[PDB]
Amino acid sequence: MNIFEMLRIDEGLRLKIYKDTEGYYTIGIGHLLTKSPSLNAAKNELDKAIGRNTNGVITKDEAEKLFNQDVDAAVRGILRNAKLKPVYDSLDAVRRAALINMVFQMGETGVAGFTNSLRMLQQKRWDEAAVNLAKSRWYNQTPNRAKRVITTFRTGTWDAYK
Ligand SMILES: [Cl-]
Ligand SMILES: [Cl-]
Repeated sequence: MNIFEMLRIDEGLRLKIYKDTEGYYTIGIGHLLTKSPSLNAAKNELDKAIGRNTNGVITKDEAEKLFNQDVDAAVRGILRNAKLKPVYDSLDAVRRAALINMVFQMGETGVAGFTNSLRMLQQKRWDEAAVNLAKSRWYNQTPNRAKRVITTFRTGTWDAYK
């Protein structure tokens, strides 16, 4: 198991514009297109991202390319963030994957808002961190996914994905 297989399980794959759990236009493997309500604004963002007139449909290769870019960007975002970097540096490999998953889903800013949890992770207080992470809109809105990630931070294993 690795970050790519883990995100692939959590995000699925869709080759046609779809709405995400928050109602926003997305495509591929969790690639957010826009927060705007406009499907036109989304097809415009899609063509811009792929570099062709897509008509709201992409191939598997294109989906995977957006995916590779998005993971790389998430990792680079963590490394450049003063709040996130030290947490990431402190973690083992499995748990680093869980932080990446969170950043991919909610963005750098979103995660950076889990101040108290981040402190507990840094301190390696796993059970406590798991409890605190659950007191969040994130957990209430996407409970199954959040439990998998939380279990990952709790145990330092891939059991939730097995
Ligand atoms: Cl892009
Ligand atoms: Cl869920």
